[PDB]
Amino acid sequence: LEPTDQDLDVLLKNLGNLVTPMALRVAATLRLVDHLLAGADTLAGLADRTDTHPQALSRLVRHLTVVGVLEGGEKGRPLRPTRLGMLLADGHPAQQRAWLDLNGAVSHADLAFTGLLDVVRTGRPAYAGRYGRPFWEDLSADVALADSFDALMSCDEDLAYEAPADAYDWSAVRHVLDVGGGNGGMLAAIALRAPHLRGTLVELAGPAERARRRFADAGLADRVTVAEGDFFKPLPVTADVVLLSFVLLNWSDEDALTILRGCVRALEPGGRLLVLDRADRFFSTLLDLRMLTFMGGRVRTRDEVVDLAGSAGLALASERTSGSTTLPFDFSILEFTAVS
Ligand SMILES: Nc1ncnc2c1ncn2[C@@H]1O[C@H](CSCC[C@H](N)C(=O)O)[C@@H](O)[C@H]1O
Repeated sequence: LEPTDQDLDVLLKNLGNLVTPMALRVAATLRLVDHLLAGADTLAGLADRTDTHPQALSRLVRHLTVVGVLEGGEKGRPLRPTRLGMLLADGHPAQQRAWLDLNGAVSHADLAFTGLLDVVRTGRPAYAGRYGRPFWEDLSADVALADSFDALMSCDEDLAYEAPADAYDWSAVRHVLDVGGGNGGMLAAIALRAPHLRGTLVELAGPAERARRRFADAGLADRVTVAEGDFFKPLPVTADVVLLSFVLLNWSDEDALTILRGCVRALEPGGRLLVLDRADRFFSTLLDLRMLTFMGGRVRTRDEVVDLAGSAGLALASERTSGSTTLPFDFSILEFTAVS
């Protein structure tokens, strides 16, 4: 097979092109598109507004112009965003400015892709090697990263947990242990549907503080408590339901297995462990590699999660997938009992 001239062009400009995506990141971070729409239309205007090196900005703008993000500045026209480039305006619903924003979590973590060689060699995440602590520990301690990460997730939205909370009968459940519950979305939606239910959420310090507030706002502090803990350590209480809501997919087979054994150990006799989790080919492989490189996890099919659960000492007892309007993906509750 013989590479065409069009093949080499696509590899240089697109697939092998590391330079342009960093230019787009820098344009988002500097709010370049917003500053042009706000009246700026000369390189030195823009440089003035962004506290950047005029000459170096010119050179970044040159490149953004070639690649179709900006137009103008004919060297006499006014510098301006293209149709494409308006994706980096602040209010655009696709939020691409925030995705690419280097202050934000996703773009900041994307930089770790420079260590992808190591990630393919060892199967370990690159995030720590670049920033000094692993991804969730980093987010826990730095609120701007955690809130920028959350804002981009559809799970952050108001009614995001209503559907999964509706797909499961909570009426006889006494105590939910919500392992890695984040800011408490699922548990709050559970507690509201089941007034006698008690909850314990286990989190790092960052999300724990945000859950304390969600549970107070919701009139739930009396029966839903927040404990700072490490779900690699033994869990601080037992429960007739243990809940892992969008947690497993962040962890390697190895890690996800030590978490699950930790949950089984906390599971009261006869109790249930619930895992809530879950052109087109491109976006899943993109997410998959981010998941791998950011934190060492992966999107795991139903069967995979079931054998994984199997080696932690759990048998499947029911599955149930469904859609919501609000979630761009379908969700899925797997329900396990202890085999012993
Ligand atoms: N060692 C650890 N101990 C407790 N929580 C941890 C942890 N490592 C990561 N986490 C937490 O795991 C969560 C995963 S994402 C939030 C999941 C939440 N249950 C939801 O429904 O969306 C993060 O909030 C992160 O703080």
